[PDB]
Amino acid sequence: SGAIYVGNYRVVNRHLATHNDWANLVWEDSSRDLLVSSTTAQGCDTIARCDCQTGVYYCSSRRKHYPVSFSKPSLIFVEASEYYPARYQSHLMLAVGHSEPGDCGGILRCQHGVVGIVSTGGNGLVGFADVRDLLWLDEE
Ligand SMILES: CCc1ccsc1CN1C[C@@H](C(N)=O)CCC1=O
Ligand SMILES: [Zn+2]
Repeated sequence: SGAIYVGNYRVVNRHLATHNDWANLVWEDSSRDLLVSSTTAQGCDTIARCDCQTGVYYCSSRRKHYPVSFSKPSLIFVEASEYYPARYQSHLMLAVGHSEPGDCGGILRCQHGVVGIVSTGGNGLVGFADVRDLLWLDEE
């Protein structure tokens, strides 16, 4: 589990969104595994606006923050899981690292701020849903 809190927005994995998130929906995309809902209180996170390919992510199944190199956001085939059939997921970045289903929501950060959240895993890889292209998260 995990979320990003920026301005009056909450960014979560679409597959982990709550009934309150869907009732207060701002934007969602199944192909990215992302959902953004509105909040009453202001958040403190800053979204990175950069093309960094190194950073640190939190892995809850190891209680550890790992430094990683990761690929640029791409369209990647993701095998079937409990939440989606086999499909291509867009805006996904991979790194060599550990990721189990309950690790989704763990933040990936660089020197500029939040880059994305854990979304995929298995086979010694970890996949992150990018949020750096969602510029509207910084305004109104
Ligand atoms: C062992 C596979 C694994 C490891 C970490 S997430 C995962 C499989 N997964 C894929 C997610 C997606 N974005 O399609 C949806 C939720 C989920 O359980
Ligand atoms: Zn950066």
